[PDB]
Amino acid sequence: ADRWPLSYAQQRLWFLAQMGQAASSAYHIAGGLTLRGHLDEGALQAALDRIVQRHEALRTRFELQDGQPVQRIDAPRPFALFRQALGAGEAELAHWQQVEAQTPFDLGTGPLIRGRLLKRNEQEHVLLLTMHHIVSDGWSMGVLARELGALYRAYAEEKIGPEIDPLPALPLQYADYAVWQRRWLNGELQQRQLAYWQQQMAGAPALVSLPTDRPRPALQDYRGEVVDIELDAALSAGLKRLSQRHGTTLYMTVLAAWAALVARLAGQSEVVIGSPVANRQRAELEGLIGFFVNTLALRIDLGGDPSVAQLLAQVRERVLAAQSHQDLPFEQVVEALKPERSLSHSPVFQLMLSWQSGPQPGGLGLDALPAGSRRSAQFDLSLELQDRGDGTIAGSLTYASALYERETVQRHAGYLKALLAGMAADDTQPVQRIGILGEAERHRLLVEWNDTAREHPRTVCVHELFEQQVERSPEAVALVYEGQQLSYRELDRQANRLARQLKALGVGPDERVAVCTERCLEMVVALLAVLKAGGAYVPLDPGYPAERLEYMLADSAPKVLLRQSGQTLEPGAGVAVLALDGEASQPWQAQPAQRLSRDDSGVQPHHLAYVIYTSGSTGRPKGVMVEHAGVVNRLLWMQRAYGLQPQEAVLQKTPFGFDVSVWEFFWPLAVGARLVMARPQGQQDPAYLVETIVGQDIGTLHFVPSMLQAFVDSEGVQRCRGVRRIVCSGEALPGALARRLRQQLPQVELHNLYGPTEATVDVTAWACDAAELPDNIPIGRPVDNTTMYVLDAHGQPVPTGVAGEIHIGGVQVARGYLGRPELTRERFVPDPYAGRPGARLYKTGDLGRWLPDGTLEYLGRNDHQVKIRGLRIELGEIEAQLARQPGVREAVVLARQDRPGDPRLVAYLLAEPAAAPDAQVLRAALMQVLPEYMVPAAYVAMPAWPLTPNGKLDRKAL
Ligand SMILES: [Cl-]
Ligand SMILES: [Cl-]
Ligand SMILES: [Cl-]
Ligand SMILES: [Cl-]
Ligand SMILES: [Cl-]
Ligand SMILES: [Cl-]
Repeated sequence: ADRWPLSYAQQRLWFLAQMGQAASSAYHIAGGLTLRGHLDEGALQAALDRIVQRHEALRTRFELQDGQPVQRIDAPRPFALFRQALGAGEAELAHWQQVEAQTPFDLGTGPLIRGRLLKRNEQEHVLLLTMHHIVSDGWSMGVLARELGALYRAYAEEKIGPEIDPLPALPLQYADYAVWQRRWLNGELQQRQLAYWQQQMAGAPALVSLPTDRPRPALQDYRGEVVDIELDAALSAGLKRLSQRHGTTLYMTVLAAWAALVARLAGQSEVVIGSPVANRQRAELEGLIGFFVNTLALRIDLGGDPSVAQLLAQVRERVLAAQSHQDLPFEQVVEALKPERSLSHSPVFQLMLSWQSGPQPGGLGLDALPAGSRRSAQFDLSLELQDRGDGTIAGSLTYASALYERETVQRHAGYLKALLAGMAADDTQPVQRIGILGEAERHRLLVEWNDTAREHPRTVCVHELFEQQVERSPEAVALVYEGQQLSYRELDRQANRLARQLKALGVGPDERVAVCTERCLEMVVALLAVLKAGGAYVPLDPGYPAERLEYMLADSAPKVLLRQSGQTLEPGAGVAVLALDGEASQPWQAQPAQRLSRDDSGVQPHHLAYVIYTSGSTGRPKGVMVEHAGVVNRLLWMQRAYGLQPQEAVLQKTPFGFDVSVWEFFWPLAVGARLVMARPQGQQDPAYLVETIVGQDIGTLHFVPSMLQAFVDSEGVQRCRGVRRIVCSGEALPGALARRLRQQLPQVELHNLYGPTEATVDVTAWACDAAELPDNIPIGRPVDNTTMYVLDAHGQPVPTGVAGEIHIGGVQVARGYLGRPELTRERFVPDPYAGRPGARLYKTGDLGRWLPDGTLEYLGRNDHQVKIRGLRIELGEIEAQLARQPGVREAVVLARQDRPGDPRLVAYLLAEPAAAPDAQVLRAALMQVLPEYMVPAAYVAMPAWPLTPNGKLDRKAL
């Protein structure tokens, strides 16, 4: 009664079996062989009987002893080979090998190895062989088939007596290996390898952030499908030559390839790829049939932007260092590491790469049988390659169906094949500069989704768009400011009168003119007069402190300051002050109202139209110099896409220091509509906006998302039934706010626009016309004559769904920053995708990605990125889940970076009038919908949001 102990891997399967969790097909080692030719059924029986005679693991039962399990061994016995028939057909054979992989074993009585001899013809059989994983592994099937083929060829063809064993005796058995392991796990060598893996995996990314077609569920879906993958002869020989030159194996070279590709796609510097390893280092163990295989986590780093040779050198050492510590079980590694085991994904790694040797290179043709169609997706992606004897490298890429689509995985293999080709071609280049996109996807990202060319007039300025409209519609109303009105002709006369006094002074092409005034009729007269005079207008909002105005006034270095009456702003010497209204304005109001000749101004579309300064969030304000031709294209597109009618009205409600006011001014003036100048900000009642919309019948309106929220919640918002369009710019628009505007005002058409001040005004637009609106409202498709690109660190287009830096190109890119050329050269780079002489490209610093439908998605700034566990976090997904909770009206989540290198998530709430929210109610209910690392630590309530001068949400005031 000899009772031997279990190995660590066997005790885990026994513990899982007692709980009823070792019932999967992954715990059965199934194989098959097709036997073409006449079959000596007596010799095949003698071969199977000798295998169980040799390997006492195939005679092993499992039972209890003093509470703990033991490894009982029986005496040799004949093999349980079941004979049956088999009809020809791919489906009939796939059924019986599915039964072999599905049917459970009896660990108490056995046997733990079985087979089926499926007879097809009198000279063709299919031998299926299946054994439990507590007794075998993948290497064991190779030993079983190799040992079976030699025993049959000796008993059948050589006529060796079944009495004797024609193969060499085993030096030891699996029970000997278990006794050695139990003594090893209690010694210092186990402490060394556990100490190595903690240090090696310290700070590694817990979860990969590969872009998936669907979000990953709370409970992992183990269902999976497969995508074939094959490398042709030229690539395989090039990879074998590359591996020989750098001292790596084909496994190491593919590992460096996949880890480099996943780094680009997931937006992470480090990638952790799992891999099985045959724990058969002792040469005596290579011929045994036992549970030996172990898992190794390989941590690859690409933060240094390495070359091909430097990445291969890294993977070489990290694999050899991992293989020199493979004795430690992987379950003790995941237990010794910090990250918590989640039900949504696998621990430590979510991607696995595996390699295996080729087929075995007679009378009976023992050809191998391929695996079944079904594959259990134990991880997100599983790459399993082999070196075939014909000179190619082929395998299968198994993907979890709940995460990816079949089309997405086919592109993933295409990236890897193209990446491997670049590594074999040139080993000196940086591995992340290698091209991976196919010709179809590259042409779709660069050309098809940038097909925005339009033949607009390019020899016209913004003031000429107005001069062409006053001749078509002179007697129609153009400006409305508190009862007073001005026709298109009277406005053109007032602008021409002021333009002559500016032209009498030193105003000309590219000269600046500062305009300091609150909203009135003279504000639009000043702007048109500056453009007519040939210069560019610099808006100076008097609501800002005098310190800011005196800086923008000195930095712009204008020729004239157009100042309102009650304004104490004073400029420096050299520049002339000129009154805009009041008694001090009669010098220019007495000018002839005749229009200035085009050759007198000398203005051109390539000259400056305005210089609007930035808010100064990351330094002092910068003057963005925008030319005439860019504003014309921006205005002509807005009319082409929305079609403003001459009878409609537009409300000038955005501060004219905000470049959104540009189209609020000149779009209705270039088409024929009337512009209602709203009352100045400091003189407005909370109910002023609602009564001004219905009082003046405003057609087109603009809001920033945080201001649109106050408009929806204002008193009497449903009275604004005459509104046709609402445009959103500045912030990101939540889907919950868009769906609430859909109910309050069903007739209005909401549009989402994106664009920095350096790209004229806006460059992309998206209509909220879908019946189903997403939580993340896309910024849309580019506008006319402007291209959009999502580039990586090397300025190259990233694949679809991959995050990168948004780059803007076309005619709307600004000339640069006034008086700061070095910053312009850094963020106004040449455009290589245009094919034009000196076309430029603006670096926005905004993170974004292309969606499969050809639209762009805003992902925030690069400096405002939040990461937990080395994984990017979308704070909008947390704010949206808070708003769904009862008792909460609005929510904002921020990342307060304390002393630890792991920021604290603080949530800010606007409560519903019913009651104030409770922290435990929000904590528990949100703990179920979101993971543990996305639940805020503290929740605070506020009466209202603090706002910026432009109406945006002031997150720094929170
Ligand atoms: Cl370290
Ligand atoms: Cl390990
Ligand atoms: Cl494609
Ligand atoms: Cl903006
Ligand atoms: Cl918000
Ligand atoms: Cl804090």
